Amino acid sequence: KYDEELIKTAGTVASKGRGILAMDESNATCGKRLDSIGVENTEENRRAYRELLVTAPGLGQYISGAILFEETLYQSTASGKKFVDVMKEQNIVPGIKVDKGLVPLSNTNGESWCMGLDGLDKRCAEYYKAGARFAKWRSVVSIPHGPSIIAARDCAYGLARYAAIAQNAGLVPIVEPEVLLDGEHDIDRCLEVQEAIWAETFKYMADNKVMFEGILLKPAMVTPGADCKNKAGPAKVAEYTLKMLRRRVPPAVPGIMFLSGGQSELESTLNLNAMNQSPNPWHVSFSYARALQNTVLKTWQGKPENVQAAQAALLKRAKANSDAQQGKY
Amino acid sequence: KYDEELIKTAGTVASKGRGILAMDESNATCGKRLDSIGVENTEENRRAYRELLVTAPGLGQYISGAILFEETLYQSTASGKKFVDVMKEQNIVPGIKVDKGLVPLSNTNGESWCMGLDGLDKRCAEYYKAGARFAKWRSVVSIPHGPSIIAARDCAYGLARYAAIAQNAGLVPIVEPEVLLDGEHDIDRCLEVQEAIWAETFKYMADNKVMFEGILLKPAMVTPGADCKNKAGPAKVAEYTLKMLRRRVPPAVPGIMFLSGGQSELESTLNLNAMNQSPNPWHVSFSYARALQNTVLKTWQGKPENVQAAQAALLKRAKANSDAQQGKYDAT
Amino acid sequence: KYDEELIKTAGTVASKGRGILAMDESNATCGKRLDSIGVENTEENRRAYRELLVTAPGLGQYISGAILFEETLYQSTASGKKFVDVMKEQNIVPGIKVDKGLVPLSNTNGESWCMGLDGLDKRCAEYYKAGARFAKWRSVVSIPHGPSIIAARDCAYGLARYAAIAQNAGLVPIVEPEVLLDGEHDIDRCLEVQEAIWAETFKYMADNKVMFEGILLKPAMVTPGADCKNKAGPAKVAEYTLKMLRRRVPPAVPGIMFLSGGQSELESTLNLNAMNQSPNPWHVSFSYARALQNTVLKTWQGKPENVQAAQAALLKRAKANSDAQQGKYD
Amino acid sequence: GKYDEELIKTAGTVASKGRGILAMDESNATCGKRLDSIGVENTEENRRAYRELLVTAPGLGQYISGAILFEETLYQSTASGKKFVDVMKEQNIVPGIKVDKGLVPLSNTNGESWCMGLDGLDKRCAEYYKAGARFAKWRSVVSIPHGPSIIAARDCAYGLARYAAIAQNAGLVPIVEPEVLLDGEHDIDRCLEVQEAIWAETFKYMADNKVMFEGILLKPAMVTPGADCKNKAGPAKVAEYTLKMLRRRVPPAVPGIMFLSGGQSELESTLNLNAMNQSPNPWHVSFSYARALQNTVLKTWQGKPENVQAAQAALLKRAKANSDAQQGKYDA
Ligand SMILES: [Cl-]
Repeated sequence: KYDEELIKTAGTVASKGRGILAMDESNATCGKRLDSIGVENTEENRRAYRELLVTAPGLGQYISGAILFEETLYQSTASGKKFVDVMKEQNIVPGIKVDKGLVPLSNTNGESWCMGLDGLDKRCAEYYKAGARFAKWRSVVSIPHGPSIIAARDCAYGLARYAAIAQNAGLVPIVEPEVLLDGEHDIDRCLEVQEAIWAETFKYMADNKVMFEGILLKPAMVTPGADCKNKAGPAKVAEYTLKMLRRRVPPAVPGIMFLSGGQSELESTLNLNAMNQSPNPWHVSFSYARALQNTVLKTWQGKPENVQAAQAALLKRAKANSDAQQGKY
Repeated sequence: KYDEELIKTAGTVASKGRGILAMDESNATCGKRLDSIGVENTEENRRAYRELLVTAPGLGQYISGAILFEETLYQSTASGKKFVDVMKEQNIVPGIKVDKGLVPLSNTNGESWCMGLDGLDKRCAEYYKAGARFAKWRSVVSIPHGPSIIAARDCAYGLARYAAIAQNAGLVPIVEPEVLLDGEHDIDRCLEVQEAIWAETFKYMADNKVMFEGILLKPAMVTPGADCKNKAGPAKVAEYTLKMLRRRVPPAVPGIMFLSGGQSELESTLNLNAMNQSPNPWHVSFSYARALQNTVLKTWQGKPENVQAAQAALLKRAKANSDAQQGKYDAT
Repeated sequence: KYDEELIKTAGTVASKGRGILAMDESNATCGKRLDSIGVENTEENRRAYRELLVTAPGLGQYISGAILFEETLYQSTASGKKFVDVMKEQNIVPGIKVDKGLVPLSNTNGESWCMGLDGLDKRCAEYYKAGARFAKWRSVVSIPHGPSIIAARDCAYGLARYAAIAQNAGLVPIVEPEVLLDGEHDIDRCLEVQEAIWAETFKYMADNKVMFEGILLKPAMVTPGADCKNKAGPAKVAEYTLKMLRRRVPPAVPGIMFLSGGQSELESTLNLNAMNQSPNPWHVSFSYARALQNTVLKTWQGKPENVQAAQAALLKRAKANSDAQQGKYD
Repeated sequence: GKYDEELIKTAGTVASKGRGILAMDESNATCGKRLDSIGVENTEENRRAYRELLVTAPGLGQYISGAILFEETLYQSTASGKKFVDVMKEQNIVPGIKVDKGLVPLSNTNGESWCMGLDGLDKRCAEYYKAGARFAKWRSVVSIPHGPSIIAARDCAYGLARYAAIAQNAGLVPIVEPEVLLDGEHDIDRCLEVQEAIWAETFKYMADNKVMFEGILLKPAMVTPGADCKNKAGPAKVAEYTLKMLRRRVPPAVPGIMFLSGGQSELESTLNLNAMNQSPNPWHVSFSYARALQNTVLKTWQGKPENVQAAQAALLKRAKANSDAQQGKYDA
């Protein structure tokens, strides 16, 4: 039923030279991010900071969509313009986070699972009425923990169950099984684990009859572990990540937007840039949170007189990644 | 952390000549029961009924556990002593339904899945503090619908997830993948579907490292469909059901407490009785709702003068199924 | 060790404007072919007929590989030089059928499974010594039987086992889970069963660490059932087939060479040509047996005087399908 | 024609109280090594004479219910001319046959094996049935030092379950042997975990394949520490761990469980089995030994015809000891 709509949303978000701005922090997380610049965590300050982001001048050139938190999806500018309505003209599609976060998985050794399927069909339905057109759900696997068979299983199984519920409510599911950076593992181990979790996630989605034309992928890049002494330059990170994707994603999938996951901003930019010297079977873009935002918070410093310079910092980094999306950096 | 208590609780519930009184009706559903006897669905009427059940004078000889609704777990008698404190003085284990019900499963043709995992760890911890010691979670499969691959998968997967979450919270999980009566299927088709869903549920439970010595099962018996041509008496249903169990339940599982699911009060007792003519590798007993308490509602009729006769009817139907648990049922 | 050469071979076989000629008939099956044109099934008439195919003068222009039977891989021309050397001179890669055929699967109601894993590692190692560079293994699923869970499972499980064995022996595996035409099923049901069996096959192949850059696919096209009323033009088989391939095959797979399987010598060309109107993420071509061989059989009639006209009949229908690989066919 | 009733009868005959299986299915190469150990030439006649010695031991049938034969021995006769199958029929011993084709490196694993044999297995078992065989054997393995890997464990479970359905359809009761190897330093807990997983997997695939559990036999390794583990395990602990594993994974429909020795002394093999039979079990827990029954026979025979009766006495002494251990009455 939503088939035409889902394919349309996915194509808009998977546009050339455009990526996603992730802004779906919890009220508490946005609070910890606001006190880094000494700003009190009120609903007005969160609303003001979110308005600052969505009204940045030329965002729509480099940002095709924005992942909002539930509170922000209903908020408006001080002018009175609904936030989703401001995004619509910069041709930025409104998305929202729908998972309920990570919880200890029983009978593992410190591994996590992502909850949120209870009531998810109703919640996604209301988010669709409110203007949201794609969803986001993040689950993780830990190489230092294996991952175990059952932890990798629930990450992939939960995602495929979520992808079907999201599409049936009119929301393009973003499928994020994040292979975490934790550990000393080399790039070959992360390639192995990425190939396994994607093969497993895609198998369950096929089982659930998810329409691949109407989904987007948010993977981590194939990189060595955070504590691995053997590092990897942008050329290697590009070669290892592209072969992984070519081995696991069918061409029916329109877009693939990487997470930063603890890289630089420049590393996140060079690595993406090194992947777009050639054509790709799908749109290989970006979907960053801190990588696009940390420049803005410390430039803004809560002072309304620094708003324009902060919104300018947002565009400098959003354009730098759009330059990378086309290899023009 | 709770391993030995789970084993101790499972052995008290799956004890000789005892079974479970399923009392976990919704506020809405318990209202339907009360309307069937012309009693208005108020909180005091529901509380009065639940007090009538758990305060029946001799229930501890035949009932080993009672599945409570979340509201009932915290209620007390009119005299002011707690239900769970009533049950323990009769060596009845308080249990709690912890699932959040059935919901259409996306991209199937009318099939449902059972939700409730979100926050389940915290709810079971609170139910444990309140004195509950076992839990219940009901998922279903429909033979008219197949069931489909992904529907049976989620029935087994969700139950195995729930079983691990409950054991880590200290609640013995009752595992209920009910194969529904609906359809025209014969008893061979029901046995085939039962064997598949139990093989899938036990594989996932093994994967999740569930401790089989601390679980209880609540299957449907192996019967022909509700709308099936040929029918099966107590001896054939006992034969088909025991075959299913012998082929799929490992001996470490201490107890198997069946649901009635749409048979008469008498049929439920006779089927259970026919399964206990010879010893079994596990305790084969009952977990009955509409069977055990149907006669209590009609004897009560909401009238305080009928309280004692309604409790006597409960003990009589409880004593029948306890006799059936030992293959000693005398229907005279 | 064979990683680099497997990638080269898969690219050579997946060249553009080229497909594979399947000539892997058993001695008994090929004898059935010669009896239909009144020819006696001896080893020399089989060798003579296979020489007629391998020695067609232009062949190596529309044909990149040829699937051989185990006997033909070792026999030479009348001159005395090995058939495998003719193929290399024509830039055609020698292939080899490596399965041991279909057998009833236990506890199914009439479903089959494909034998061959026993000794396969040693069998492929010697075929590589004999100059073969790719392999073929055909398993089936039957919509009229479901297919059942365990029947589809073994089809995908065996193919993924074989693919890993063939690669470690140096042969590019051709992966052929054939969804049979049998039954009255429509195109949507064939679409559903095709998507399932390929999801299962690729999952197992991923578990087995099969290198997707060095494999080839031989699927059945997405069509209604042989006994189904609603037909399908080249336009809609093309869009049903390509959407299923795009929903299941990862871009790393170099080539997809289809089987004709009882369509028509005409229809096989129209369908393939319709799938090459636009660029594809992989080389979508043809792997045909009778659609290239049958008019060769009936023109040769076993008489040596018609060798030239029968070899010409081979090339004429080869180019018809090669032009279909380019979307440029009359 | 359907063998369901004969399969059940065979399985119950082979899994009979006080009896176990003599495994004597060594290949010509392997039995040659055995004959060399006592310094005897590996001729076809010496293999036939050693096999005659074992099968013809007087009264062996009181302790041995079945004998796994190699393909060659299944068709051989005594020197006087009586077929070995007829000797075993007079001895009340069921003939069985090894049907797998040995271990082979599994592709893309780091040094792991799989067991081949499915090709032609249906015809082979059909011919073995006509020759008198009534049960079959298939040995697959998993390495703990290698994990085992997911695909190595999968093929072991998957091939066994496929072989079990083929065998039953041909009239042979399948002995299901996924051996967890002794290799490594792993402790008994790691063995337990790997045993539990491979049996959960093997039983799932078999349930999928509609294998009839009433007509199969199991041949597991015991649950013991690895060969190089520094923490050991006496008979009581081996029994506790092994029976827990079986209770948690083997459905009661399975009639018999016949352990391999796989690297234990004769005495510890007997004491381990004896410790598992101090109380009743839901299935017959017995033995399926090769070297633990044969090594003293070869060492006593020495190839010399004058030592035949002393070698047969040696076989009977060991078979009786394990038959006693099966009843728990070895020490007493
Ligand atoms: Cl260890």
